[PDB]
This record gives sequence, structure tokens and C-alpha cells, in this order.
Amino acid sequence: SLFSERLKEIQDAVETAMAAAIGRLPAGDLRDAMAYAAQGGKRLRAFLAIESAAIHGISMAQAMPAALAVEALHAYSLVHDDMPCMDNDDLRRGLPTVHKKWDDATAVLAGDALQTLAFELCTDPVLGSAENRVALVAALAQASGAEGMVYGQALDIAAETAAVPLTLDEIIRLQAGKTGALISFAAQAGAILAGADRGPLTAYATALGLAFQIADDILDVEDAEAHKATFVSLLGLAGAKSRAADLVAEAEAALAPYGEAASTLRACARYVIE
Amino acid sequence: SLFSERLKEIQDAVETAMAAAIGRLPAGDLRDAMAYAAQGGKRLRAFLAIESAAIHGISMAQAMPAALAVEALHAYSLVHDDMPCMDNDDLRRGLPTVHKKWDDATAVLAGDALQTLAFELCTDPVLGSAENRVALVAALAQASGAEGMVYGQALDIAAETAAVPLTLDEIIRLQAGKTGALISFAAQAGAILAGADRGPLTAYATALGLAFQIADDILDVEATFVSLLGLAGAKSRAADLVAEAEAALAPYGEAASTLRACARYVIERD
Repeated sequence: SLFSERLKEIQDAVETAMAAAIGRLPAGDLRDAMAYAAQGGKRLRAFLAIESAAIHGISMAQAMPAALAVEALHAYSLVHDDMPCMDNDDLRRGLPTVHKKWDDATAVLAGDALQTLAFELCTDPVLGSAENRVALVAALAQASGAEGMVYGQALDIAAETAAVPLTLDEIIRLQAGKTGALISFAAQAGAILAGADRGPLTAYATALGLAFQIADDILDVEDAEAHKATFVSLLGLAGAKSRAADLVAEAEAALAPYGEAASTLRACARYVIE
Repeated sequence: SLFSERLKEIQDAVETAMAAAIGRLPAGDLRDAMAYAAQGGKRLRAFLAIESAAIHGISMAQAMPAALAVEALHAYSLVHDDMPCMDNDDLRRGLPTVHKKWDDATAVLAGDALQTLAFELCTDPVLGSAENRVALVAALAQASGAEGMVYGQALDIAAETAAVPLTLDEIIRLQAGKTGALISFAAQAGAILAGADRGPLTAYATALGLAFQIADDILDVEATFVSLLGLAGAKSRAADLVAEAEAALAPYGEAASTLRACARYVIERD
């Protein structure tokens, strides 16, 4: 399809660009760990950044530093999350995690530096004006810190052993922090770089992010973390499926001002449930 | 003296402004551990940010988010450094470390959010033009990441298990990364915000950063700096670098007075 071919292209370009940006750093164990953690993945957040840019008439070359920013940040968070003090993961996508391949010290440092790299990438003159770049840093920061991604991780610790079982509102607030905020930055990145209205892409992302999580739960159905309240347990199998579809249709509809230009973005929404 | 009063006023105002900045986040264990980590300390780096700005005719009000940015970044680094897998500290400034008071998970996360907050503070429009703000965050990213502070820390850890003890040339290059880079950002910050030449303040910071490091090793014995030079040699060497740092600021005339007083202060405790 257009979507699948466009995705493949973006994945190939991102792999190359990330390796080049990391290869610029001083050699050593730190850099090897950084490189290993930022390689592979579906690049869905890079996709969103590039496609939302394309919709505002911005080239992939002008958009690359923002796509790599959100991928670096995504990568940093997994490294920190795979640590024994947190999710305690030995393997990710069939492969050893950073803290296992190297050591815990390398994992905290590789993730720290990857965070730094993401913000540095946001200052790259290729992106365009200083005004737009400083709005991009601000938005990546809002998405990633103590009112965004990290906050959602803090809540997840309380949530996975909660006394009263988790309500729908709570697992929605969870989702919105853990994955929602960064998916939203990625989708808004295009508009940020064009200095354009961020409303439609925000609404598209809110709906898309939640749809992702709901679609994820359904796939798991079809210990503390394993027996947590999911959208399938709360809404039912059919209730979850119908909610996923509703949200995808809501995300597509948010992109109506863009006409046929939004094609790959609306196929991205459909992809999550299909 | 008159420097003593400038340092305490800045310490007071950094304490307030940081509590207000962290106060604006959602409540919880995370916000508590962040605010705890970012409270206190001598505010050296914040002082360098504010005072190099004053040297360039920029008020404290306009400089504050850059001072908060160094401090938040510094705090983040301490929280992560204290963890069992790194330096393994149980106390700092008397009180228990973040990992000890809470746990390892909270250390990671409060560290992470503190780095994120540091970069968020660099975008505060109070700092002035977006051009200077973007140069500020590029500088902070340079000081802090895989070419700066983090790189230095990684080298320091790899040092801990080296086949040979390290040369004085290497332990200079190590701590230029580990502590020098962030002090360099802090001194240059005032010039960045005025769109001015950064060279003199950079040379100041390179001298001062090394001297600050040597004066800390002096504290311990009172391959490190005291072991490689002796207590006679290191007390002399740090006093040399202080002079160097004061000399680097000769272009500024007697406007360099507070920052020179600061350079002498980091060895005035010895």
C-alpha cells in the first residue's frame, strides 16, 4: 500500500540518520549502548513527525532532526524502563536489553545521554527558524517530563499494586502519560515546524494514542502487571474493539482540513487496529 | 565579603524560584523527590550564570531560568550518580540520598524529569530572544550529554577498572567532561543571553572548573589530584588555576570583580 511503502521508506531513512547522528559522538561503550538502543523499532513516532511535516509542505530532510528527537527519547525511556528497579526486562524484541548486554551503570548513562541527544537534535538549524525550534524543545519537554511520560511511569508503579482496582479514568490517565504524550508531540511536530495550528493534529493524536493502547490490550487477550485492569477487562472484548474503531474514526475525522494530503496519517490510524 | 552577600542572596532566590518551578508540576512521590534533590547546595553554577549575565548588562530576573537550568541539570546528575550501580552514596549534605529515602525506581525517574525540566527552563521567554534561547539549549545539550558530563562520568567508571592507574593528562581530560563542562555552560550562559563573545568566560570556566575539582580532592586528604601532586603541589596548582581564571577575565576590566572573587572563593575554604 501507499502507507506500507511510505513506512518502509521512513524506517530506512531513520535507521541511517540515527546511526549517523550517534556516530558523530566520541567512541566507546556509552556510544555503542546508545546506538544499540536507538536502532530498530517500527518508527511510528518518526512516521508521525515526518508525515505531519509533509502535510505542512515540509520535506523529510527538514523534518529528520525532529523525527530522530522523538525516536531518541522513545529509545531513552525503554532503556531506563527495562532496568531491574523498574520493569526488570531481560529481553526486548527477542534481544538482550542494554542493562543486560552491558550493565546497569551503562543503562542509566546511555538513557541519560539519549535524552540529551533528543533535545540537542531539536536545535538543529535544518529544522528552520529559532522561534519554531524553541517551541519544539518546549513541547518535547512538556511531553517527556513530570507532567508527561515520566509522570505516567511514576503512576504506573502505584497502579500495578493498587488496593481498589483501577477505574477507567485512571487507566486512561496512565495511558495518556506513558505513551500518549510522546505520540502527541510526534504528531504536532509537523505543525510546530510550519508555525501552524496544532489543534487538528493534537485531536488526531489523543484519539490515536488511546486507540493504540486499547488495540494492544485486545492483542494480549487474543503477575502484578499481568493481572492489572485493562480496557478489555473494563469494557469487555466487544466493548474494547468498538471503542478502538470509534477512536480511529475520530482520529481520521480530525484530519479533515487537510484533504487527501492526510492519507498516510489516516492509514496510520487504521493500521493500529488492523 | 561583599561577594559573601551576593552569594547568599542568589542562594535564597534560587531556592525560591526552584521550589516555585517544581511546585507547578503534578503532586506525588516524583515531585517530592525532585524538589528534595533540587533543594540546597552552594548554588555555584547558578551564581556563575547570574553573574556572567550581570557582566553583560542582563538582570537576575532575565537570567534566572538559565540559573535554574544548570541547577536542575546538576541535581539530576547527583541523583543518578548516587545510585548503587554508580557512586553508591547513602548521604549527601548530611541528609540521605534520593535512592535511599525513596528507592532506586524513584531515583531514575526523578533524575530523568530533572533533566527534562532543565531543558524546559531554557525555553522560558523571560530569557529573551528565541535565537539566544536555542543557543542556550544547544550549549546545555553540549555540556550535558555524550560529549560532555555523561561522557566524563562514563570515562570515570571505566577508569575505576583500568589496567594502569591514569596519567595526570587523562584525569584532567576526564574532569573537564565530568564537572568542567557544566561549569563552562554556567559561566558562558551570561554571554549566550547577550549574544556576545563567549571566549573569555570559557577560558575562565576551564581554569575554574579544574581548580574546583582540585580543591575538592584537597578536602578529602585534609590516581587522584592529591595523590599525583601531594598536598603541597595541589594547593599550589589550584592557586595557579585561580590566577589563570582571573586573568582570563581581563577583557572585562573591573566588572570582572565578582567572578574573580568567586574564583578565589573555591579555594578560600582549603
